[PDB]
Amino acid sequence: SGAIYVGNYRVVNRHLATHNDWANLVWEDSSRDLLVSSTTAQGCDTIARCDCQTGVYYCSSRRKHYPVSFSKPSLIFVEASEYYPARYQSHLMLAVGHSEPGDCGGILRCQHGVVGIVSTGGNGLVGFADVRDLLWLDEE
Ligand SMILES: Cc1ccc2c(cnn2C)c1Nc1ccn([C@H]2CCNC2=O)n1
Ligand SMILES: [Zn+2]
Repeated sequence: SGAIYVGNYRVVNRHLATHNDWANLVWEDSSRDLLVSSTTAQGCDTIARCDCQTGVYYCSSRRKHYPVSFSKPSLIFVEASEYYPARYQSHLMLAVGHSEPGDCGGILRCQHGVVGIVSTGGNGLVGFADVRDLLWLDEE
């Protein structure tokens, strides 16, 4: 679990969005595993606006943050697992690292701010849904 709180927006994995998120929806995209809902209180997170490929992510299944190198956002075939079927996911970045389903929502950050959230994994990889291209998160 986990979310990004930027301005009056809450960014979560689409497959973990609550009824309140869907009832206060701003934007959603099934191909990216992302959903953004509106919030009453303003949040403190800053979104990175950059092309970094190194950063740090939070892994809840280890209670640890790890430094990683990650690929630029791409359309990737995500393999099937014990818990979720195979599917194509766009705007996804991959790194070598540990992740389990409950790690979804952990933040990946670079020197410029939040880059994305954990969205895929297994087989020794962790995948993050990018948010750096959603420039509208910074306005209104
Ligand atoms: C982050 C990560 C890591 C390992 C992962 C997955 C999925 N199967 N494995 C081995 C994963 N992502 C997803 C995407 C959809 N989910 C469902 C599955 C049960 N709870 C969820 O949130 N998990
Ligand atoms: Zn950066």
